[PDB]
Amino acid sequence: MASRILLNNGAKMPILGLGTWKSPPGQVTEAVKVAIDVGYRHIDCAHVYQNENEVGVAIQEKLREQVVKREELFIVSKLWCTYHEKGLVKGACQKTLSDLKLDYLDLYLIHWPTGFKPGKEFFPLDESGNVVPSDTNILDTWAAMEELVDEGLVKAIGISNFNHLQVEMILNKPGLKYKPAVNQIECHPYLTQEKLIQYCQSKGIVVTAYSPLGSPDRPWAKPEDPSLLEDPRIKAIAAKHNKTTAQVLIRFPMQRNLVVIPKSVTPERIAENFKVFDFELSSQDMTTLLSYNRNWRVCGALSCTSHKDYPFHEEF
Ligand SMILES: NC(=O)c1ccc[n+]([C@@H]2O[C@H](COP(=O)([O-])OP(=O)(O)OC[C@H]3O[C@@H](n4cnc5c(N)ncnc54)[C@H](OP(=O)(O)O)[C@@H]3O)[C@@H](O)[C@H]2O)c1
Ligand SMILES: O=C(O)COc1cc(F)ccc1C(=O)NCc1cccc([N+](=O)[O-])c1
Repeated sequence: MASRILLNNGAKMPILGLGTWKSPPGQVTEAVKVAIDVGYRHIDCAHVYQNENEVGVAIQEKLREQVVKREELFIVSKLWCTYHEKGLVKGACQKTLSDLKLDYLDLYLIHWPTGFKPGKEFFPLDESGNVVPSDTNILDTWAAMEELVDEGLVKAIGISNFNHLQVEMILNKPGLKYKPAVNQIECHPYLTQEKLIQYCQSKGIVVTAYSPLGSPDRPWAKPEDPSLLEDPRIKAIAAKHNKTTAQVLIRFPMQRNLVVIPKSVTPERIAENFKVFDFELSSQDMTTLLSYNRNWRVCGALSCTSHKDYPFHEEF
């Protein structure tokens, strides 16, 4: 299968990237170095993950070693919720660029549609635990993102965790200058996202699937929770193909024309997870995996469920 997908900005994006949320700062430099050594050319980052400096050490070392040229890498980061303000977006992007050791990002995403009060705290709370919103709307934040393209800081801009009405708001923005290139959303066999994926793809927006293994290391996991990697039905499909369960879970979104960003800090798994370009799931396999949908969403925040732009009240 082709390794890159053409974006609506004219650039090509590798369909497999390395995730970095929860990758400890003392392990992520080696993880990214290993990833680049074994073929990864796309790294998914974010300021809120608090490890961009260490990711950047790895990127810079592989560039210095001439393992890879900058033009061959596709580095993604995301604008955190406390920076949705016109006057804060550029500095937030610049801090990410500084930490990553880069002079541009290939893609910069609005991390969540919800803006929060600026300040040191990533989740500013009122005394009852509700997040404190910003009044800056998604359209003004989008205009600020467009300026980053025009200033050369980023090659492409996009969105993440936007529901279809929020995507539509951007697409209908008066004076829209650059369409979102990507919507990065949670997607795996227990949350298959058909409706939102078809909407985005019909608009030429590429979808990136996050938490493709179900984020079993998410901090709020419970022992009784569903487990994709341990689902016997998925293990059976993997065994039939002589592949691991993780490899099936990564190949699945690829065959839906999605980009996918599995996270690992384990060198053997980083290498294994990349070995997904030499087998094909049948259309029966694909439809069978889709059938496991249970609308089981692992990534959200209770503190945000009354924010006016909370994305998950809408069906999709
Ligand atoms: N835009 C957003 O709002 C958003 C939200 C969530 C995630 N994301 C992005 O998407 C990335 C991936 O999602 P995620 O981190 O939530 O979870 P994930 O990639 O679904 O799962 C990561 C977990 O799977 C384990 N794992 C990886 N490969 C494995 C294999 N071959 N066999 C067994 N276990 C394996 C990892 O263990 P080890 O690391 O210990 O090997 C880790 O515990 C994130 O890191 C982040 O970059 C974005
Ligand atoms: O947001 C991600 O990429 C993954 O999850 C997190 C990563 C972090 F480093 C810190 C926090 C989260 C997290 O709680 N993310 C969830 C989240 C964030 C913002 C808004 C909402 N919302 O429902 O509107 C949900």
